[PDB]
Amino acid sequence: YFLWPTSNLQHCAAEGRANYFGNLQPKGQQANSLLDLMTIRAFHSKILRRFSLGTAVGFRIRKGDLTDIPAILVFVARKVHKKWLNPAQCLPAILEGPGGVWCDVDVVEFSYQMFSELVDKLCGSDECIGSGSQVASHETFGTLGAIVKRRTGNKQVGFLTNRHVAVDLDYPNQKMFHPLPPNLGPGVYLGAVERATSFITDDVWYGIYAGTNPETFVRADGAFIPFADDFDISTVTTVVRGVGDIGDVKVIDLQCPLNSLIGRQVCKVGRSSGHTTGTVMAYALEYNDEKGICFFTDILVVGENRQTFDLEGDSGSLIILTSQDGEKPRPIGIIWGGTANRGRLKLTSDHGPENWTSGVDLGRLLDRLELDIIITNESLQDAVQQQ
Amino acid sequence: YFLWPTSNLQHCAAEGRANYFGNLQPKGQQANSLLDLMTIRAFHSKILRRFSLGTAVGFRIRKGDLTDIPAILVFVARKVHKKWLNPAQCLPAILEGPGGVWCDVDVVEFSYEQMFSELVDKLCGSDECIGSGSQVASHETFGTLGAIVKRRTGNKQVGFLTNRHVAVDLDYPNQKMFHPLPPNLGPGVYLGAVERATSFITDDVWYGIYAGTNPETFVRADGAFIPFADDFDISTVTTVVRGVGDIGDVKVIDLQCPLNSLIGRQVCKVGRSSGHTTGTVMAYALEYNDEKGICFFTDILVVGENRQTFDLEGDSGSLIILTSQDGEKPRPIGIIWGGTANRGRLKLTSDHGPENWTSGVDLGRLLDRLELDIIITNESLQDAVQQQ
Amino acid sequence: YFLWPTSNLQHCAAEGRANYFGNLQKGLLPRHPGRLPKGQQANSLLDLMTIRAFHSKILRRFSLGTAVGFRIRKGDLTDIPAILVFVARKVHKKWLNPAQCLPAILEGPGGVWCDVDVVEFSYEQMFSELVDKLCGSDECIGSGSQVASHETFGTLGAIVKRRTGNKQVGFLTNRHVAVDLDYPNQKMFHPLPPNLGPGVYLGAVERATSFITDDVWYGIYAGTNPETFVRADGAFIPFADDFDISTVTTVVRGVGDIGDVKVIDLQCPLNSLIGRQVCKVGRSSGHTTGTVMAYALEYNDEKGICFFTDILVVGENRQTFDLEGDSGSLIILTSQDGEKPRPIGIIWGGTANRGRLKLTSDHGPENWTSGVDLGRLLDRLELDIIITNESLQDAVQQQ
Amino acid sequence: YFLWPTSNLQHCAAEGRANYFGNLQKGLLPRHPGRLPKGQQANSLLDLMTIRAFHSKILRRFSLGTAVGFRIRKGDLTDIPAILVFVARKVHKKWLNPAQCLPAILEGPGGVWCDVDVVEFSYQMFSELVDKLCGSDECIGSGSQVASHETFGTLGAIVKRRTGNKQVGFLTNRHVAVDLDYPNQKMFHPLPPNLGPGVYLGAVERATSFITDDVWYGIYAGTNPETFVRADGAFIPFADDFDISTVTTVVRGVGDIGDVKVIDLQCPLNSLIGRQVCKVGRSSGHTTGTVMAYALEYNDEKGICFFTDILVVGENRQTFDLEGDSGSLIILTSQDGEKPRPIGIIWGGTANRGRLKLTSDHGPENWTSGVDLGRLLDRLELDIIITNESLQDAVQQQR
Ligand SMILES: Nc1ncnc2c1ncn2[C@@H]1O[C@H](COP(=O)(O)OP(=O)(O)OP(=O)(O)O)[C@@H](O)[C@H]1O
Ligand SMILES: Nc1ncnc2c1ncn2[C@@H]1O[C@H](COP(=O)(O)OP(=O)(O)OP(=O)(O)O)[C@@H](O)[C@H]1O
Ligand SMILES: Nc1ncnc2c1ncn2[C@@H]1O[C@H](COP(=O)(O)OP(=O)(O)OP(=O)(O)O)[C@@H](O)[C@H]1O
Ligand SMILES: Nc1ncnc2c1ncn2[C@@H]1O[C@H](COP(=O)(O)OP(=O)(O)OP(=O)(O)O)[C@@H](O)[C@H]1O
Ligand SMILES: [Mg+2]
Ligand SMILES: [Mg+2]
Ligand SMILES: [Mg+2]
Ligand SMILES: [Mg+2]
Repeated sequence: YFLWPTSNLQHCAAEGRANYFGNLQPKGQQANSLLDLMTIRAFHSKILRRFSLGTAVGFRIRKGDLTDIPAILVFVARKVHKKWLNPAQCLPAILEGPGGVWCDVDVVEFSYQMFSELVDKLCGSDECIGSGSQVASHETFGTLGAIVKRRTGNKQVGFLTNRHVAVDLDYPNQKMFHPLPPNLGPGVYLGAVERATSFITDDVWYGIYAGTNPETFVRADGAFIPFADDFDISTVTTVVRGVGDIGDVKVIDLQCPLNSLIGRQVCKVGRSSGHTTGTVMAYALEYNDEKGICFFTDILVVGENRQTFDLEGDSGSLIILTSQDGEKPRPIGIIWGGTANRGRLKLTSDHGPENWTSGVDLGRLLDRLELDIIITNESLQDAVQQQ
Repeated sequence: YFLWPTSNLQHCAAEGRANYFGNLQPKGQQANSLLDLMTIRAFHSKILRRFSLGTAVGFRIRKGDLTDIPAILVFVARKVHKKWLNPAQCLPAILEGPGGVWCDVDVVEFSYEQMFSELVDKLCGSDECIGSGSQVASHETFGTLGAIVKRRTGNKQVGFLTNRHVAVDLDYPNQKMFHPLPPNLGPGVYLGAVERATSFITDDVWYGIYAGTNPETFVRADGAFIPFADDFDISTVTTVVRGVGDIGDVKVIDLQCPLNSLIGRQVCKVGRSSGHTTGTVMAYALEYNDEKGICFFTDILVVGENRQTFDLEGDSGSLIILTSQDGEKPRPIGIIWGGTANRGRLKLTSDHGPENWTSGVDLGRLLDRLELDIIITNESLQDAVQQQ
Repeated sequence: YFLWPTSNLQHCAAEGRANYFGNLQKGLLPRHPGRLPKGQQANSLLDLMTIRAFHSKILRRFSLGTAVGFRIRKGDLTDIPAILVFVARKVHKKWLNPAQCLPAILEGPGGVWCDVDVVEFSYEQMFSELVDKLCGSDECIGSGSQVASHETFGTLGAIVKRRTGNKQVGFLTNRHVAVDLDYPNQKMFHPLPPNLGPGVYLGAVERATSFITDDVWYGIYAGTNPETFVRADGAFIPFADDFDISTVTTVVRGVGDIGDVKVIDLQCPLNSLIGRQVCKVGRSSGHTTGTVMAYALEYNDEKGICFFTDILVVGENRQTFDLEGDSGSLIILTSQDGEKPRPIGIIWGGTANRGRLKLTSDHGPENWTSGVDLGRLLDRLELDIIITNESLQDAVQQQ
Repeated sequence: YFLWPTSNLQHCAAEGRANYFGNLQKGLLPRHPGRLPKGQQANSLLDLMTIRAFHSKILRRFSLGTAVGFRIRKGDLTDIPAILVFVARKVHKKWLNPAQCLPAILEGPGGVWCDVDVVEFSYQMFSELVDKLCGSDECIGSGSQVASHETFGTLGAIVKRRTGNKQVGFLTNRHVAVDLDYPNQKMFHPLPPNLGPGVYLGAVERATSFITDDVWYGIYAGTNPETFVRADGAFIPFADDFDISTVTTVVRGVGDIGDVKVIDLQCPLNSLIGRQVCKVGRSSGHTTGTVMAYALEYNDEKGICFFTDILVVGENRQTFDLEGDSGSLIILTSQDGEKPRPIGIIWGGTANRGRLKLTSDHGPENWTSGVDLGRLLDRLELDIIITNESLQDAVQQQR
């Protein structure tokens, strides 16, 4: 018994969005934050969607390296010289949005098992369940992202993993086991999915009109599972194995400087690939997936030293910023997985394309789900008694 | 976001079910209604699912014909003579449930592309009006418009009712419906989007009783409601079920009313794929034998008459209608359930082969969990058109 | 622990065959004339085999196989002794180079002759009261009842009894129903094995035969190839010690009480087997009727081995005679003069089992069915067929 | 004519097997739950098998099979007698309900006890030697490729028959030298005539598929009344016209080998378990490995229980065999100063080649199954020939 919106997604906010764009229509103070870059792309969403496989915001990638030039990333199937494009297809080097603020436009060529002691510990060989532990429904396997606790209601303690790992269609309930479901091997029952989110409109997720398409949604796939009534929550640790103690979530501020997210180093620990490291390359990837529907996904990561950042089954690991000042590493997202048709991007000519990985903004996901992540075992036992 | 139960399905309502069976634990007062048959089957559900392909309630089937004997139907893969069964596998002819009430138990052999007529063409866009039986398509699947309904609570907008997995996908953030074809495949008018749908409902809120001892028991209630779009001409919507005529209001399936008013009755439906077909109710409350650790129920079981299959793929959403036996308006009692994959039959006589049976959803109960009231006349339609 | 022959299938007895044919055509010559007199005509199956065997090199030269019987002309079986030669696609004489066309007459050893005609040749369920009764809905087991191993379904041929040893009573079905290779035991159930449904345990396969050389089966050298075998697949299962034999009947439902086996004599006149009407009752297609069309069907494969099959049946009134799963049914001669119907074979099941052949041009291709000589199989397995319920209890006791 | 038992594998020896378990009541009064005398620790494979057999009821409880040998701890073989229990995925004790956790010690009848270990379990090469083994060499020996008209394999050893004519031949496992469509099984090196050049080696005179546990080991190795040993092996005598002078007994890449080392169930454990073995095969050349277990148990899909004798894993992370090595002679490395002796032949194939997890720093590793040569040579009545001179003696002693 679900409910979509009744008539408020057609000609009350469909022309209300066209009003924000219907109204507002050279050395000038170039864009400083993601908030500026997103608006520039949104205004030009017609000529940018005209020939592209998708767009994103970040820094311009020049001769294989990330620059310090704020730019809108435009993805194409095959990058060719300017000599093989009819004039309708070539893109300008610079765009101007509302209010004179500007940015660059560069082209990026784009397309849509490990064995270690740590991988075994995450797959049931350890004596504790935490971030990185394998979590499985009756069909698919995944990764437990983070220990969270509910804000309203019972204030029940549970964990957070992304959608399509913990939810299937034919089954009427979604039970989760570690490390295997009973129909496949041994495992302990963790609980069931109480509430999860699939799609959120851009204005409620980002706060702005990230596009002119009246049907624009955000791939915010994330699920919350409260620990079962008869489950021993004392076997849960908050130590991110292989990383250590982590801090609280740093929200992705659209107004802070660009290079505080773009280019920063991130790492994760996953069920399938252990501890891998990567670099954030873009933000707010736009659909260019023709159905008339516009989809967004927040984080885009690429692995370091040409090694892939994730594998199939890592869906649900915690995307964690590596410590730059000896502080506690703080998470900003959780790795999203799907659909498994995997996709590459081309950086250099002496090497082939490299696998990129998408993620969901943790700061925004924890808010629309009303959850607070637990960072130490002492603060955990507090929420255990609040139940 | 969604909202599933927090701790209310494990050892709060699991002991309320375990109590109903913990507490309870011939010669005249035989079962009279579906409620009696369901309780007897539920109490003996442990020793019944032990060797069976499924169970259902209804009348005993002897030599291919429905008798007047209330009985619990037990489905097997292949029926053999009593001489080849060890006594642990043979089933008793009579069961006695709680309170001395009893009933019979008989065995039924059981197992789990388009017609061409002027009526089928009218349903696929050749007519000048959209109604029950008209083809409704998303960008992926085809279906059948079941009935014109209107929402009771909230606003009062008029729309139509079709079953789920025609109107719902997982990837889309909205599900648009078109007649007779989606824009990406041919011509068509926009009908609207799916406002709400239900997939599974627990037995205790659906029937009102504990139909089984399995703590995880659900009802395959796949059905969706679509409000007509702002730019759609609601004047092209008719309430006449083509091939049947003007229909009455929903006949609710009362578990307490006498058996022979539903079991055995003659039924018909009009669908996108097979037009106007006739059939017979054979059982009720068919349970799962589907090995997911889950116990699934389906309310109506229909078999086509004169050896011809009752439905085909694409009929999903058709209105199951009781034929008029006294002269009143024919009344709907169910809507055809989807799936139609895995193609499963039942064997009635030995001189003829198996026949295809069709699943349905109880219309009277589904219209309440979706908060809808069916409209049967054009004047009653124009009322809801202005009541918006 | 299986056992093949010792060295006796290479040289010695192998050349023993070569000699029997090396004797002839060192010592056998027609005179001049090719207007051969009609007293030397082939009269029996044995005569036709000797002509075919001697001429096997030119017969398997361009052919899909050969067989002996009556000439088939314009869709009707005649009473003319002939060697049937099978081809892939039959064409007019004008499109054949002289090396491929076949002579109308062959002259075998001793002047004996016969005709040669050409036939173009190639290699889902019923619903009736009888088929259900045969598949476990009846209260008695007999001929035609469904018998199943853990993989495949079949048909019980006949109630038989062993000659030597304990003399235990059992039933007869063909090998490809009752034998698989992964399993170390062969359990048989009616109508279904426990891993598929309900059923009663009938017993296990005690003893079966797969291939027999032509000289041990027929008694003659039916071909010049030293590696020549007969597809004699048949298996014997004794009823279990704890089985209730009181539910076993010998009445072939739809046929009645049958007589004793009529052995196929290679020397008797042709028309006592060729052309005779036969019928069977099977698990998969019930009671169908057909007609014997040939005998000793020969087929050489791309490995150098020569295979034989005894009976060739085609269904009557263009209805197919059998379906897949009918493997093991009893081929019974219909009673012509009020006498007891007698069985002559059992339906064989395999890869070269259900091919098609074209008889008339106004009708499509028709399915032929293979069989094994019942009289000869009962000797290789040392079994005697039981025909009445009283004759059963007599044999039930002597274990 | 095929044969199987009549009433002796059904309640003759099924109560005889149930008897063994029932002169084993053990008192209905238990041991003391503290210490145990170390004179009762398992010393031989025979002791380990009986302990495993008695507890077979609780061992099938959430496990896919068992075997006997030494405990494998943190990736290394110890010398501690233990019963290996195979699981689908090994997990911590914290995720097991008490019905699934396994005891560290088991005590059998008569006080004998042992450890219980857990193992995670699941069910070509180009070199100068491999070319010589595949027809580029001028001599036939152990390791040379042997092929039927369908499949390729590896010649195990030059053997001679014990009874009868006493004919010289070679030994390979059954699924390499035996097919079921063919009525004969011809062997060629290196290719059959339908695929390439090759010389005719001979035909299969005898083969074995399954042997009951009581006749194979000498004891009742399990509680299941239907228990068999996968003893697939076939014997081919050299053809009548074949040149046996090109046959050598020198195992190329190993050297001259000694006589067969019989697997004594009563001798000390560590003389088989843990010993180093090597083989030369058609598909993977000369590889070396380590014996890891014995008497591998498996129940599938009916009441029927299958056993396999030898379990080997390759050394230094290299796989021990590949497909096509089926039939190679597995030889333990040199008896300390003497000549290496063979103990088995690689079975190879359908389900008998799976993986097992040893360390977390490495992925899974391929294990290879084998059958006891000492026991296989007895059911087939064959004697292994070890030198070229001893071969020429029996060649003319043939009858
Ligand atoms: N629609 C298009 N489809 C394909 N290729 C295009 C399209 N528009 C532009 N290009 C190509 O992309 C080039 C622009 O590359 P870009 O802006 O990324 O350069 P850069 O960042 O300075 O350096 P580099 O490409 O070495 O990283 C154009 O010169 C042209 O060849
Ligand atoms: N578990 C079972 N599996 C298969 N067949 C069974 C099983 N239990 C009983 N039977 C068969 O079902 C028969 C009884 O069938 P049933 O109860 O349907 O009889 P009925 O309704 O009086 O008549 P009819 O056969 O016409 O339906 C038994 O005689 C037995 O042969
Ligand atoms: N090698 C061959 N391949 C194909 N067709 C052949 C071959 N040899 C002969 N034929 C054809 O077969 C014909 C002989 O047919 P056959 O002996 O069956 O005649 P029939 O019995 O008198 O009549 P009918 O053709 O009506 O049965 C030849 O006329 C020729 O067309
Ligand atoms: N049924 C079972 N399925 C899966 N795992 C099991 C089962 N029973 C026990 N285990 C696991 O197997 C472990 C025993 O491991 P094992 O006997 O191999 O120990 P070890 O040899 O001392 O050390 P190591 O595990 O490093 O080889 C138990 O601690 C438990 O985690
Ligand atoms: Mg660039
Ligand atoms: Mg009945
Ligand atoms: Mg002819
Ligand atoms: Mg260990």
